[PDB]
Amino acid sequence: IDIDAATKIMCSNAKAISLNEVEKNEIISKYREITAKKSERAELKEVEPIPLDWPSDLTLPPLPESTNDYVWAGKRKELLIIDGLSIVIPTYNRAKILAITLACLCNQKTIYDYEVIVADDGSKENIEEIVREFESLLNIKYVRQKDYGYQLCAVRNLGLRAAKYNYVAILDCDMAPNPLWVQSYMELLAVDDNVALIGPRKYIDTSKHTYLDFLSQKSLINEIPESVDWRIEHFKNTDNLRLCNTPFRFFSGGNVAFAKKWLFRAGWFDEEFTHWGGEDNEFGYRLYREGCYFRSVEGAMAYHQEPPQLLQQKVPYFYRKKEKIESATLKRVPLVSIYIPAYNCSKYIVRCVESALNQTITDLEVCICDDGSTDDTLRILQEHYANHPRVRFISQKNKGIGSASNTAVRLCRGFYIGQLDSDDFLEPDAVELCLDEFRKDLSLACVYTTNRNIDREGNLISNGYNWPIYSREKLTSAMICHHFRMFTARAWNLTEGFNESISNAVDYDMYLKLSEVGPFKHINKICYNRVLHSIKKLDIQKENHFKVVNESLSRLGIKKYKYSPLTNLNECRKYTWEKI
Amino acid sequence: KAVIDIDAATKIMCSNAKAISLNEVEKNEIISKYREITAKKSERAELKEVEPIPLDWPSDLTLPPLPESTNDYVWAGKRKKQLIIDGLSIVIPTYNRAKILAITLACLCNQKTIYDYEVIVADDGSKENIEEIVREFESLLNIKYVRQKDYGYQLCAVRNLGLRAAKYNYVAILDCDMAPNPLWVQSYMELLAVDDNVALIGPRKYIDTSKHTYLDFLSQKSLINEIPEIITNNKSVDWRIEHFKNTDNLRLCNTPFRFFSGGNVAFAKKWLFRAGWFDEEFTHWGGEDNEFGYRLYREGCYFRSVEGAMAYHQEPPGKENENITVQLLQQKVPYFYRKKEKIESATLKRVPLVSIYIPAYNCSKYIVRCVESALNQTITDLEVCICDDGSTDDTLRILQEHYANHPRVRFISQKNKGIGSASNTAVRLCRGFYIGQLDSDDFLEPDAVELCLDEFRKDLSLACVYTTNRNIDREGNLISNGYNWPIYSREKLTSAMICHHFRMFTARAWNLTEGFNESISNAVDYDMYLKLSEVGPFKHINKICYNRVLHGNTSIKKLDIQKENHFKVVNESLSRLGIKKYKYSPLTNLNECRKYTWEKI
Ligand SMILES: O=C(O)[C@H]1O[C@H](OP(=O)(O)OP(=O)(O)OC[C@H]2O[C@@H](n3ccc(=O)[nH]c3=O)[C@H](O)[C@@H]2O)[C@H](O)[C@@H](O)[C@@H]1O
Ligand SMILES: O=C(O)[C@H]1O[C@H](OP(=O)(O)OP(=O)(O)OC[C@H]2O[C@@H](n3ccc(=O)[nH]c3=O)[C@H](O)[C@@H]2O)[C@H](O)[C@@H](O)[C@@H]1O
Ligand SMILES: O=C(O)[C@H]1O[C@H](OP(=O)(O)OP(=O)(O)OC[C@H]2O[C@@H](n3ccc(=O)[nH]c3=O)[C@H](O)[C@@H]2O)[C@H](O)[C@@H](O)[C@@H]1O
Ligand SMILES: O=c1ccn([C@@H]2O[C@H](COP(=O)(O)OP(=O)(O)O)[C@@H](O)[C@H]2O)c(=O)[nH]1
Ligand SMILES: [Mn+2]
Ligand SMILES: [Mn+2]
Ligand SMILES: [Mn+2]
Ligand SMILES: [Mn+2]
Repeated sequence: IDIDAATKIMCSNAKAISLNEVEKNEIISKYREITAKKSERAELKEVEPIPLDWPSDLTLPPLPESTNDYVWAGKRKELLIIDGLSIVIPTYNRAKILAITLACLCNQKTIYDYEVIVADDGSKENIEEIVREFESLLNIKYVRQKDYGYQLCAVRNLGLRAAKYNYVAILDCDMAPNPLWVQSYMELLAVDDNVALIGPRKYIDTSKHTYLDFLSQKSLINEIPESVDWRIEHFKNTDNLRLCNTPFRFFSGGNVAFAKKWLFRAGWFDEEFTHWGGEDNEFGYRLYREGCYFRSVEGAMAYHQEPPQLLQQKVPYFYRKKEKIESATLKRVPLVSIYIPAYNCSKYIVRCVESALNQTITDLEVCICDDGSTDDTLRILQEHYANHPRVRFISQKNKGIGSASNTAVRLCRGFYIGQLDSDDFLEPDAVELCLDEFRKDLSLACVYTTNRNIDREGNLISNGYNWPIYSREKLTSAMICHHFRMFTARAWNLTEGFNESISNAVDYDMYLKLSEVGPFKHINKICYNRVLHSIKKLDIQKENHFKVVNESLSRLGIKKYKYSPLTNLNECRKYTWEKI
Repeated sequence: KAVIDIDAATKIMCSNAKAISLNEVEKNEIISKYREITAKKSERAELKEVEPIPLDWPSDLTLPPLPESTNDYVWAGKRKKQLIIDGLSIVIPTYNRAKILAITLACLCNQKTIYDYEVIVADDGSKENIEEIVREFESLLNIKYVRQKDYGYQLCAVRNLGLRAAKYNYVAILDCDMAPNPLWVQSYMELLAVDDNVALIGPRKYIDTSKHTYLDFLSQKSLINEIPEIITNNKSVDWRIEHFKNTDNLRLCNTPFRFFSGGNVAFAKKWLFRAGWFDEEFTHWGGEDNEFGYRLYREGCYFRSVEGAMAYHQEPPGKENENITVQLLQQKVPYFYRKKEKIESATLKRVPLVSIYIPAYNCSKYIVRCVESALNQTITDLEVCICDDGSTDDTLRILQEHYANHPRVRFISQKNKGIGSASNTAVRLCRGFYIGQLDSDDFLEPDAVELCLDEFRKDLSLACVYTTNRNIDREGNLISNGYNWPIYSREKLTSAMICHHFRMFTARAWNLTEGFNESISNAVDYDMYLKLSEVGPFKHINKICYNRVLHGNTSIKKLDIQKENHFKVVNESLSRLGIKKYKYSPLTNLNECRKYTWEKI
């Protein structure tokens, strides 16, 4: 009835359960032996990357240049009103300076409408006063909340709630915008509301200028001298973030614009960031994982007028550095999330879930979906993991494997997701191995190992099928994405999730949808154990789905070819490309 | 030398509107045309053995009772998902009443409730220093201040502003002169926590706080319930209170939005996404209240007056400046206020009274006839919304060459997704209240709509009215007088598809249902009307007002199997009514057979 060694240690470290130095390390010792076995390497062979009979004129649409290739995103297609831009200006009483920015906003040269919401975070100076001073020159609104500390996040969310248009832009009160600021944003958002926009900043002393100066001389901003925005170099070197895999690191909250639909898809600014900051990188980290893009805007230049690291807990993707077990403590947002789709898995679920909790990597969680199990899977799940801090389940009506998967994956909170079916089990270092490949090529959408075939009793049946080198062309020919697969949250959110209509091939289908968004990496080691177990019509629909899935992949705009069967023999998966 | 026209009625309304001009000759031509084109009358079918309820109908079987009203929030409550009761965002529209606003805020300081609430003061460009008031209360209330420039009477705009800024899932609206009693917040949230599909209306009292200040109120939080009532512009009273008790707090009221006073209400914020926001077109004349309430109504929301959410209307400054609502709502609230008019006077309305929906798929040679039959109705206050299920023929082009600019016809084309899908899409397109069905290959009689309408008026509780029809060849050839079941009964319908064409229903009743079934290749109509039969009372009209075209001769065996399948399914699905002690099975398993038998479980 006990819980895994790791989770127990982590709780103790965080001092939430008492454990004397003798038990603490008797449990640590136990955790070490249980995760000591390493993975056995599978066997390789002289394989050729691209299949031999791969159509000589057929060309798979190129992948993106990086996880953040908005250009690549642009040329992607399939299957809408630009009313204006809502400009939220978080302000903590820097009156005269605010007026200056406001002034610079009156001189905007754009074709789009734009309102201005001054977000006063309980200023002591009378800010309302200077806003009225502009009521005629601007479609300006005024918003204020009481003073209860450094509530930068709270105010940004108030102003954002107040915003009336489908597009918003955040701009600190000290950030004077150039004359083509508004225009440079709307110009881009209009083309793709799927990419967040970042504006560079410069530095200037506005001390020798009142707001009156900027109003009559609508260009004085592009003149005053000046310290360089550390990001600017990083910008041109990565073709305006187009080649960045960590774009949220450059998402400064003083000047950015994006489609308001992202607030609801990814959430708002974390109001917990009171004594910290990095809420930008955290907010943008969430946009990132939810499929949002980032592009740095040249014309979005603004001037920062001079004034008169627990991301560790919320951003696993790039910041969080691995910690030792004796130091390890649970994280608010875990790094790894193993999703499990369970149905009638009474006798195997525990071994399954435990094989996951007992991993080299303890910074993870397990999310399960009870797909209307008929046996007492749910009861086992309840008396074993109900009050467990690293395991979460949710029940529903049996809607099939695809549906169970989606529910399973939307439940995940981590960045790296792993698939573990309720009847199979992992090796104590599978997550770690895949993690290593991910940390090595931050462009990767998926990394998969191989496996071995197991008996429903445990007995060894045989080593699993193993195709040594991955290639998009080999996957589009045969399911070579052996199990255990571990795919990035972001990549998944760039696809249509799992197919809830097919009765099988649900996996071949997913990794097919994922093989379009990014580069996969294969590891030739056995880190998974898959169990194997009276129809001839059910096998009919089985070879149907295998084929259906491969051509649904046509969602790559390919019509000149059809991945057709070489025979109508159930068990056979031989193919042939027929022209049209 | 040929040409193409647009129906007479529509040509005539645009003329009577001075939006278009016709010479007397041409106009008289079109009027008399309309006069004859709509002179016919539906022929009444003949009744048969009046057998109310099926004898084979179980003796231990009772269907859950229908609501005692379109607004029976009690009936709504009992029915077959946890929400997050976070807080209550009170939006207070304000304009130059600093001292009066102060008292309001003070009373909001005296709230005895177990729920978290925020106060958003929405200032409609007041000159008085409203901000100073807010700041003077930040250490007592979780208050926010939202302000917009002065550009005339912008009540609706300032309400919306505050609402967009509201952080909770629940919102309230209290005019700055409405000093709430101490139980105000609690009396609302208590109810909102139980059912968020019902808006709440609070009563008001008239008193003068003239010789008082906000501190007098923070000092003794009962003073508000002690200030004597006064006579406003024996004292004045909320004209709605004798109505709240006469209809079990609106529970028995059929036109509940008439009491939705924007000065003291509360409701889930989700409704703003469903019914919309406050129409910023309204003026200092008023009306926005009811019209918003009216939309809330057509989308499914229920109304309930709350005795515990009473507020006190503080007499205005005094330095302050010193009839019929039908006129104001007329154009935008068709439901109750709208009344018919004759052709030579009739004019187009902002929100049509009737919306005829059409699910069209490869109906190239019938579509125009179809649409024109709806446009040539005795009832001219009507519109047609068509959804083309991505047809293969030239349907879309016809729609375009014929109605792309029609003021009373609207359409949208998607990719084929079945009849069920197109029905939803077409209904979602409708903007009227009373909506009728018209399949693209059929067509109506010139008095169909009206007849149905006359029944709706007579009984505002009805969810649907339907007539009987006749069968047509693929060219207008009379085949036979379609099936007709004399009297309606929920029991009979659950036993047999007795809801024949033409069917009309309330946009609301439809919104109280779950829409059309998009996973069944057929039996869609049975399903839908079955979904409505559980929501309200039907009324059958024994007259042939619809012409049904029989084309299926081509019925590829298996397709006839599923058509049998789904038929059973629909009735089964009607299980969502709680009924578990029974089943509705196919007596014989002969394809075209429809006989049944109830089996126990
Ligand atoms: O380069 C960065 O990493 C940071 O630059 C800016 O911030 P910064 O110029 O460093 O700080 P301030 O200008 O002093 O404050 C930022 C904003 O917080 C607001 N603020 C400050 C204090 C307060 O109590 N409430 C409040 O809303 C100010 O109005 C201002 O708009 C951005 O606001 C940060 O989000 C960003 O992370
Ligand atoms: O073609 C597919 O969809 C599947 O092919 C193989 O899976 P396989 O072992 O053949 O099939 P199962 O083990 O029965 O199904 C995979 C998972 O779905 C769950 N499942 C299955 C059936 C069901 O109705 N509901 C449900 O949740 C199972 O418990 C299991 O965890 C792959 O290993 C799966 O990951 C992939 O989803
Ligand atoms: O069981 C049903 O759901 C239908 O049965 C009969 O309809 P029927 O004449 O048999 O079928 P159709 O005439 O082929 O289709 C009904 C309407 O849906 C449209 N439709 C049909 C097929 C489709 O894929 N999409 C689509 O929009 C058609 O144009 C037509 O107006 C009834 O007369 C219909 O009122 C009812 O909707
Ligand atoms: O230009 C205006 C005038 C009034 N109001 C608000 O509209 C509501 C109704 O005003 P009033 O009390 O005069 O309405 P009555 O009591 O006459 O119905 C109050 O919340 C006012 O603060 C407003 O927002 N803008
Ligand atoms: Mn700054
Ligand atoms: Mn399995
Ligand atoms: Mn008033
Ligand atoms: Mn038909």
